[PDB]
Amino acid sequence: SSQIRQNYSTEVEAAVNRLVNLYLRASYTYLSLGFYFDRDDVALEGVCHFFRELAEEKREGAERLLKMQNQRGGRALFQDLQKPSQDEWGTTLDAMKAAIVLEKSLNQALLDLHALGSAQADPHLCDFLESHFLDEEVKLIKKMGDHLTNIQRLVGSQAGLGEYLFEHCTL
Amino acid sequence: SSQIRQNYSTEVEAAVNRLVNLYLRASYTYLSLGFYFDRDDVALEGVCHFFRELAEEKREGAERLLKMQNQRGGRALFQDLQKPSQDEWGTTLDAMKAAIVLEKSLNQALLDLHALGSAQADPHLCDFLESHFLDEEVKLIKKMGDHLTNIQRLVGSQAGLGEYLFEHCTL
Amino acid sequence: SSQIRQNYSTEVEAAVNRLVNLYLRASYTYLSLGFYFDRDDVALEGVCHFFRELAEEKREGAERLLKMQNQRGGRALFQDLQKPSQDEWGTTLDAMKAAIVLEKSLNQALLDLHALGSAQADPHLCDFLESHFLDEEVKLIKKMGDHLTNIQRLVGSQAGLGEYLFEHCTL
Amino acid sequence: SSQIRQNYSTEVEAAVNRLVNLYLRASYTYLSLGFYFDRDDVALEGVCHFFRELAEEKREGAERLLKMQNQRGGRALFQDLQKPSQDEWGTTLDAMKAAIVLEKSLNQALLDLHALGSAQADPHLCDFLESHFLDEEVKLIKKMGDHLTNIQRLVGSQAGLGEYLFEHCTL
Amino acid sequence: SSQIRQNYSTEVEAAVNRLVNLYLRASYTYLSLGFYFDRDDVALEGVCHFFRELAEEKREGAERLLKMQNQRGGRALFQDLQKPSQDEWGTTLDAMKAAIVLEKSLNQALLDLHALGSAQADPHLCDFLESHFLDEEVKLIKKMGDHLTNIQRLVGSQAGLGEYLFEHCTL
Ligand SMILES: [Au+]
Ligand SMILES: [Au+]
Ligand SMILES: [Au+]
Ligand SMILES: [Au+]
Ligand SMILES: [Au+]
Ligand SMILES: [Au+]
Ligand SMILES: [Au+]
Ligand SMILES: [Au+]
Ligand SMILES: [Au+]
Ligand SMILES: [Au+]
Ligand SMILES: [Au+]
Ligand SMILES: [Au+]
Ligand SMILES: [Au+]
Ligand SMILES: [Au+]
Ligand SMILES: [Au+]
Ligand SMILES: [Au+]
Ligand SMILES: [Au+]
Ligand SMILES: [Au+]
Ligand SMILES: [Au+]
Ligand SMILES: [Au+]
Ligand SMILES: [Au+]
Ligand SMILES: [Au+]
Ligand SMILES: [Au+]
Ligand SMILES: [Au+]
Ligand SMILES: [Au+]
Ligand SMILES: [Au+]
Ligand SMILES: [Au+]
Ligand SMILES: [Au+]
Ligand SMILES: [Au+]
Ligand SMILES: [Au+]
Ligand SMILES: [Au+]
Ligand SMILES: [Au+]
Ligand SMILES: [Au+]
Ligand SMILES: [Au+]
Ligand SMILES: [Au+]
Ligand SMILES: [Au+]
Ligand SMILES: [Au+]
Ligand SMILES: [Au+]
Ligand SMILES: [Au+]
Ligand SMILES: [Au+]
Repeated sequence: SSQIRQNYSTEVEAAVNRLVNLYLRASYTYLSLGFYFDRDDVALEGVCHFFRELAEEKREGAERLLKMQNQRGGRALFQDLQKPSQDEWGTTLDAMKAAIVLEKSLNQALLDLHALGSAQADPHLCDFLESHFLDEEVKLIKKMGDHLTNIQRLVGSQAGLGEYLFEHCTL
Repeated sequence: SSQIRQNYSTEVEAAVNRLVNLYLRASYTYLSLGFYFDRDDVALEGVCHFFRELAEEKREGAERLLKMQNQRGGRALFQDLQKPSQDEWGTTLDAMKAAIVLEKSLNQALLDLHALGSAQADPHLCDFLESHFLDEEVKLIKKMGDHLTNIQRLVGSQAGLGEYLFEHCTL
Repeated sequence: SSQIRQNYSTEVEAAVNRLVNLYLRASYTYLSLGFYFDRDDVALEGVCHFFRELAEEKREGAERLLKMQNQRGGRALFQDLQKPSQDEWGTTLDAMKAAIVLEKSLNQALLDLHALGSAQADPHLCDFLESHFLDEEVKLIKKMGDHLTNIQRLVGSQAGLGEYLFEHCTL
Repeated sequence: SSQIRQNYSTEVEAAVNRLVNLYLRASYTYLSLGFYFDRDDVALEGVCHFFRELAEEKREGAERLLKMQNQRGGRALFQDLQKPSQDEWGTTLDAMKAAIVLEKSLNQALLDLHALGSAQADPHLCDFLESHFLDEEVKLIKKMGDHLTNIQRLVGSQAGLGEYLFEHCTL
Repeated sequence: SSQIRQNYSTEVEAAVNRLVNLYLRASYTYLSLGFYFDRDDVALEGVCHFFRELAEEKREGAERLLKMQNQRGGRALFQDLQKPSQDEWGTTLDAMKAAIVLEKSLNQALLDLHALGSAQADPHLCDFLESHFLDEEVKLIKKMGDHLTNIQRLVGSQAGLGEYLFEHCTL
């Protein structure tokens, strides 16, 4: 509230609420991804667990943003959460590509908020994004790109399968 | 006997004896499955161990039913145990499909006994089935459906093999 | 009270209070049983302890019912507790037979409450009885029937005494 | 299969399958014995436990034979398992006599298989029976004969009961 | 020597020396197998280790026979050790087939010595072979037959590879 609020624009407050919505939508997407891979007719438990852990990470991201909104004296406002873009997610390849697209969209929202913070001369906001969000997204996206390459290699060819097994079983 | 027996119909007592027979038949089927996969010309030790553990689970199920029959004051009666439906069990795929068919048949007998208990207004019976049988069967059948999917994926294609290896070796 | 009460009929509330009365009456009966076997002219300390432990079990049963009555928003009402049916309890055989009759009467009250719960479509009540009462009564009644048989065998004959000693001292 | 099988006659393979059937039948007999002594109107828990442990021993015997059949390259074949000879087992005396008769029948089958092994010049078979079966049966039969004597002594007379108590309580 | 020697025929003494030669030849064969799989252009270290452990087992077998020859008062005589049948061993499949052929030849020599012992009425010899050789050979041959099946399955087809991976990676 107005008792503590200092150098915290209405533009940033609003964008923070919208980012919270995006992270919770992402978390819901990952919940859907996770339970799809849990289906008896899909049955890739490691993929289910990968996506379910991401759902938790995304929710934790929204919660840190909400805590920050209150620390700055803004008002947390919650919007409807849109259901995920698909009801069935295809193969592991299709799923990881959708995951990367999703993370890139969050990453772009983080950068757009960083840009707003910079235009509003709000260094606390930039510091907050730097310390808790930007590097984490870069690391996750790298890990997903890695996974995508390995899925493609494995599902593509027996040269691919061969190189994977040597790396994973011998090295 | 008649000293303790209360609210325990002759219909339920009989059906309990028949269920015991079905669980021991299932256990014998799994013993046969297990030793088939132990053959030098089949030699899938993990499959042998999976089926042998199920044989133990099924016997434990029959033993809990027998203990319950005595706790309610009914008379345990034993019938001939029919030998398993096959002498050789084919591939891992063929075996897991036969296992699922078998479990579904036990599950249906459990539900038919639950229905009888309900028509006989025997809440202790329902509670007993709920606490020790229905959820266990659902979980086992899910695990078998999972296994079936993974066997099908692995024996089907190099996309399938690829996705399996990524899940199992990378995630 | 009316702040929490949901799907909890007046019929069930009343029957719960009456069941509480029956369990406390049973507990009082067992207290009397216990101290009878403590008399210097009876002096069967193990029987005294068996009955005194049952008095505690029955009181604990009434207390769980009272806690449940409050959790559902009903009003615990207490009635006079009738004294036990006898002032002296005869032999161990006479006492264990009276105990079994007593437990069967509680068991029947539990089943009658289960029936009412079912007619009132109160699944929480059924679950509560299933999880804390029905199986416990069945197990206790079985144990009492066992004890009755062994008392009868021991007080009956030297074949009986003989078989008991072999079971208890050799096996 | 034929890849490993060496010096293992079809006569021995068949007799091994039949012995497996006999040990599983014995195990089923002991399961029936055990639950009979568990009845509320019989209620000799130590006898129930004695017979139930024997059911496990007999099943373990059949399992070792099945493992050996596969180690030698023979084919495990399973037959119907006949239900036990009685539905009710009488007294402890009647039960232990039936147990001894049963063990003697297994012992004779072991000796008949040893004889066949010897006529087929199969030293591995003889060694297997020597190391896992013959001595175990002799020890069990001795223990049962001991038990029979003590049951007879106890159920017979007060000289008998007296000598038992001195042995068991003083020595 | 003649100071201790009792019931130990010259026929058995000679055959024991010849069996020692066969076990040392087998050990030398396995040494060759092991170092072949160690070649940089073969490079299957687990196979190298399997065969090298068998070379040690075979040498230990010859050493137990030599110790027994002295315990019975016979004279250990050593003969030239023929080099292995091949200088290069082909694939893992070719190698395991040659290993099984080799073990079957030792097994047959053990049985032929057992037969001689029996014709010479030498029960100590039979006991020695029973306790240290016959069962060990049966177990090893079974394990090799198992390995052969799995190699064949793996090198044969992607159904085969698939079933192997499910067994080994999921179960
Ligand atoms: Au899952
Ligand atoms: Au998961
Ligand atoms: Au800034
Ligand atoms: Au920034
Ligand atoms: Au900055
Ligand atoms: Au590996
Ligand atoms: Au790997
Ligand atoms: Au691997
Ligand atoms: Au096995
Ligand atoms: Au196994
Ligand atoms: Au019911
Ligand atoms: Au039910
Ligand atoms: Au129910
Ligand atoms: Au792996
Ligand atoms: Au794996
Ligand atoms: Au792996
Ligand atoms: Au007392
Ligand atoms: Au007491
Ligand atoms: Au209900
Ligand atoms: Au109920
Ligand atoms: Au219910
Ligand atoms: Au004793
Ligand atoms: Au005793
Ligand atoms: Au005693
Ligand atoms: Au029992
Ligand atoms: Au028992
Ligand atoms: Au023999
Ligand atoms: Au023999
Ligand atoms: Au022998
Ligand atoms: Au004693
Ligand atoms: Au005693
Ligand atoms: Au005693
Ligand atoms: Au090496
Ligand atoms: Au090596
Ligand atoms: Au001999
Ligand atoms: Au021999
Ligand atoms: Au022998
Ligand atoms: Au694996
Ligand atoms: Au594996
Ligand atoms: Au693996």
